[PDB]
Amino acid sequence: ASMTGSAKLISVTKPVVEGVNTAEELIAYAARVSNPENQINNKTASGLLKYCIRHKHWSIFETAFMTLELKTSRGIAAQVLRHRSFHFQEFSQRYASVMETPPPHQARPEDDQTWWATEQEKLYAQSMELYNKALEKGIAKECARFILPLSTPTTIYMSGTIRDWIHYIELRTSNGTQREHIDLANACKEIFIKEFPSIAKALDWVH
Amino acid sequence: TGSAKLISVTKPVVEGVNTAEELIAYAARVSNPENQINNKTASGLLKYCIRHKHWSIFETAFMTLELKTSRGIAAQVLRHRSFHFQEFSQRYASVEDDQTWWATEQEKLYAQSMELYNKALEKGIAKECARFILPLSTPTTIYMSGTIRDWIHYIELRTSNGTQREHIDLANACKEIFIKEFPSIAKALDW
Amino acid sequence: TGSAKLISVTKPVVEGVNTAEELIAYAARVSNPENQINNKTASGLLKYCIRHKHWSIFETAFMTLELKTSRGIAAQVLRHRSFHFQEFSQRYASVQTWWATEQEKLYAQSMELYNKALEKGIAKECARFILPLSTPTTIYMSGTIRDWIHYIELRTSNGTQREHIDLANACKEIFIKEFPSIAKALDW
Amino acid sequence: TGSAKLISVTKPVVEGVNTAEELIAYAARVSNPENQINNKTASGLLKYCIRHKHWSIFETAFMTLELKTSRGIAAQVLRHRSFHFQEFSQRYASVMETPPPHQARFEDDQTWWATEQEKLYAQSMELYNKALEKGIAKECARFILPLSTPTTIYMSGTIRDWIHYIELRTSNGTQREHIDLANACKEIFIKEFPSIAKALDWV
Ligand SMILES: Cc1cc2nc3c(=O)[nH]c(=O)nc-3n(C[C@H](O)[C@H](O)[C@H](O)COP(=O)(O)OP(=O)(O)OC[C@H]3O[C@@H](n4cnc5c(N)ncnc54)[C@H](O)[C@@H]3O)c2cc1C
Ligand SMILES: Cc1cc2nc3c(=O)[nH]c(=O)nc-3n(C[C@H](O)[C@H](O)[C@H](O)COP(=O)(O)OP(=O)(O)OC[C@H]3O[C@@H](n4cnc5c(N)ncnc54)[C@H](O)[C@@H]3O)c2cc1C
Ligand SMILES: Cc1cc2nc3c(=O)[nH]c(=O)nc-3n(C[C@H](O)[C@H](O)[C@H](O)COP(=O)(O)OP(=O)(O)OC[C@H]3O[C@@H](n4cnc5c(N)ncnc54)[C@H](O)[C@@H]3O)c2cc1C
Ligand SMILES: Cc1cc2nc3c(=O)[nH]c(=O)nc-3n(C[C@H](O)[C@H](O)[C@H](O)COP(=O)(O)OP(=O)(O)OC[C@H]3O[C@@H](n4cnc5c(N)ncnc54)[C@H](O)[C@@H]3O)c2cc1C
Ligand SMILES: COc1ccc(CC2=C(O)C(=O)c3ccccc3C2=O)cc1
Ligand SMILES: COc1ccc(CC2=C(O)C(=O)c3ccccc3C2=O)cc1
Ligand SMILES: COc1ccc(CC2=C(O)C(=O)c3ccccc3C2=O)cc1
Ligand SMILES: COc1ccc(CC2=C(O)C(=O)c3ccccc3C2=O)cc1
Repeated sequence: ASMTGSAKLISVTKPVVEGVNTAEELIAYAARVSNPENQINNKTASGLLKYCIRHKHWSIFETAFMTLELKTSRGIAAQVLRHRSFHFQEFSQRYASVMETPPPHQARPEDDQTWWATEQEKLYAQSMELYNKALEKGIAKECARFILPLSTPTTIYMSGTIRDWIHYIELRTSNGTQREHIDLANACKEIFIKEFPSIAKALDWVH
Repeated sequence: TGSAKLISVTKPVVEGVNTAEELIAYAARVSNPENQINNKTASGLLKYCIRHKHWSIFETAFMTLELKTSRGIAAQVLRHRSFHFQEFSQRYASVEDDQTWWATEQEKLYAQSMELYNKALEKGIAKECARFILPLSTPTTIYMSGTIRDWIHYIELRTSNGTQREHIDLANACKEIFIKEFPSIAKALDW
Repeated sequence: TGSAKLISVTKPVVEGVNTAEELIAYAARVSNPENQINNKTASGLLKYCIRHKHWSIFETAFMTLELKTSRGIAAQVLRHRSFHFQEFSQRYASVQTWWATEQEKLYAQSMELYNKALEKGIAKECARFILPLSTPTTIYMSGTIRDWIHYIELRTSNGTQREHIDLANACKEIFIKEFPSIAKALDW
Repeated sequence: TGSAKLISVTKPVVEGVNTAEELIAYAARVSNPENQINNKTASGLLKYCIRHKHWSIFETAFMTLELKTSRGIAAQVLRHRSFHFQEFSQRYASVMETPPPHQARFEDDQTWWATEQEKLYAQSMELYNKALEKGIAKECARFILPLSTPTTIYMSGTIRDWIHYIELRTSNGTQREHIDLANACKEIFIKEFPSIAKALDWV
């Protein structure tokens, strides 16, 4: 299997409160402090948080925030951007040029797929050739980028609260979503499981 | 060239108040009845509410505009996270002398990708997979939906100097619609 | 008892599209031309879009409602941050049997002190500080149809405070009148 | 009349990047590698980005603050819709702290107001306490509680959002108890973000 989606942790929330060391301990803390005269406080870390998700007490999961660096394609980025709750950071359209050569994209026919690879590579090299030819002649990076295909490799910072991350990963890992995006979301999920064990457990998410 | 068409706007049902703008003025008056600012003109009130950052009255009205642009300018557009967008389905929908050189070489490249794009479709390749070869300049049409507060700030940002020319043109075509539906706010902002 | 009144809704300007629900239905069909699901009822198509989390169509429409509630219920209401709200200026605008009895006795005394403070020329923003959570409040609640679906679904479900249930139910009725096909796709 | 206390702030993992502010300055530099502006100080780069509306690098950092205020002010604060909030349960929490008297604006008239506030406030407390004793639900018992009732809230938001909240709420005209609260936030903000404070001229 091809890996057409990568993610890396950039930052995550860190509590300054005594005894509470991680963002997930803060989500746990937020829940028990706000609702002290509740029997549900006595439950396990995962169990408490599961109850909150089940009951829609979302705000505790918004006391935490995580930035992940995503490596994907412009055509996929197009979908990612539509997740309005998140905040993003991308390369300057004027002070940054495309380094990586666009890779061939798989289709949804053994000699039909091979053709699609060869033909893409052909067109990509042609766009890349003309991209640098335009740069050499003085054309601004913002004008030159218009010839770059949708397969253009891209790195973006995707920043959002934990609640938002829960729903983005739930959606983008569900049956039917584009593969170059399920790869991305699963790459995100791996980082999430790590940082949030008790949430991963309450949502039933395995490595 | 980049263009915009009005698709929908807020229309109040409170008797006497007909347009979305009238409602914004109404909302600023009814919430502040003992305020001397209610005496002034429609534009006077709103210019005042804008200066003092009373944004909520501008949040009682919403507007959808259809933008005809390119994927590269839309790369910017989609970044104004306060707006709601509606684009076509990825799966169910199909598409001096150096300056002369840049155009000829663009058309040549663009004809090739479009050919291969069509070649891929006839072969049975899914549209979402076929899109991947299309340049950042593939023409796009999107619905941009947001509150009047949001539009004021998008237009103010995207029409300022430094903005990519092709986005300025888009923003200016949004400004013309905004000036038509909200003339008292255009007068208030000096547009 | 909490009530709601429709202030304003989205109205399309495009030919063949007259109501805000038609614009949603329009957007949901124009999205998928090659799609076969495009040949379902107005409500069937929308039921599919809700199911498949194709929310953006429900964000082409926007609605305002005037809520007649209390400050104690507004403390829940104001927490639905996807909504925009408009309230009377804090500066330029002025306001079982044992429980009901002792409550009136306190509330009436609260007004004597409130009215005296304004008679004395105290600023309204200051005179609000003596006011109880029970104090009535008329607010404007504006949000996209997506945000309205989720607020009503949450605030009508068992467990929420009755006073908030009444408020949300009063919002549900307006929604049902403006969006029958969405109300039907949601089984309301 | 209102205090703030830091609860949590974003913590980067990138090498050479140790703080939320350092990450903001980093996000701006990695983003535009072929730009001269990057060779200014952390404060300079950030002043440039603020002035030119490059807001997204300010949306890579997040802060949570516990605010100690009145229900009357909380009501204003809750309107800052880009922020996320965490409050005590309306059901499983009880108001211990007796509401204090608020200062009126337009000594003997001021005294009248404080005395009358203390009277009405205590009266509401005894009735609150008795309704609880009499088995009335904590959510139904809070309706007799006044707008002066002390409240502790978690206010969580991106650094961009905090810049504008501090600026608006410390600006001329703002209600006094709100300025004080906005100032107690300004104090924490400056400590965590000195080069942003420097670019905005906050000290
Ligand atoms: C000169 C420039 C350089 C940029 N460089 C980069 C880059 O290198 N990399 C990158 O990834 N991105 C870059 N961006 C994009 C940028 O940081 C934003 O992400 C983009 O401009 C979207 O803005 P926004 O979040 O303000 O969205 P909007 O949706 O327009 O604003 C969000 C909210 O903020 C409010 N708001 C905005 N201004 C005001 C105001 N004055 N008063 C009150 N409310 C206001 C709006 O009304 C709205 O509710 C750049 C933008 C510009 C203009
Ligand atoms: C199958 C599918 C088909 C699509 N087809 C089209 C098309 O043809 N054209 C088009 O323009 N777009 C399409 N889209 C994009 C879609 O309309 C959304 O706009 C995009 O998915 C962003 O989702 P969102 O706005 O919920 O984003 P997010 O930012 O992920 O979510 C917004 C907010 O909602 C909250 N939230 C989301 N889900 C939940 C939940 N279950 N419970 C509690 N809170 C929640 C989040 O926490 C967040 O604050 C499609 C999407 C899907 C999944
Ligand atoms: C039982 C209960 C107990 C609570 N206890 C506390 C407490 O002790 N302390 C406290 O501070 N707060 C509490 N809250 C409040 C809660 O944490 C939220 O702050 C509040 O209800 C507002 O929710 P929201 O952010 O989902 O707002 P909204 O404005 O309704 O949501 C923001 C966005 O999420 C999207 N969304 C939501 N649900 C869905 C969905 N199902 N599918 C797709 N999109 C969706 C919306 O459409 C909207 O765009 C409680 C809430 C409940 C229901
Ligand atoms: C003088 C005054 C009078 C008011 N009167 C009333 C009244 O009579 N009735 C009533 O109901 N409400 C009133 N309000 C409240 C008001 O209209 C807003 O609802 C409240 O101030 C919250 O602001 P916000 O939506 O900007 O929220 P925020 O969460 O602070 O802002 C939302 C977004 O806008 C962005 N933003 C804001 N300013 C800028 C900027 N300069 N540049 C870039 N981004 C920016 C933020 O960064 C954030 O992402 C008043 C407020 C003031 C200050
Ligand atoms: C003169 O042409 C220009 C001028 C400035 C920019 C600045 C800029 C934006 O405004 C923007 O939204 C953006 C969105 C996503 C990545 C980068 C940028 C980005 O770098 C892009 C083209
Ligand atoms: C087979 O792979 C697929 C499957 C579903 C889709 C559906 C879809 C999304 O999910 C999406 O976010 C999106 C975002 C913006 C425009 C269109 C779409 C869009 O059409 C796209 C490719
Ligand atoms: C039985 O009536 C109830 C039922 C549930 C609640 C739960 C709850 C909300 O729903 C809510 O928005 C809220 C908003 C701000 C603080 C606390 C709460 C909060 O605690 C409060 C009273
Ligand atoms: C000096 O006292 C003041 C001065 C001005 C205001 C203005 C103001 C806000 O700023 C605010 O969020 C607000 C929220 C809800 C209703 C009214 C207001 C409102 O009127 C409030 C108190």
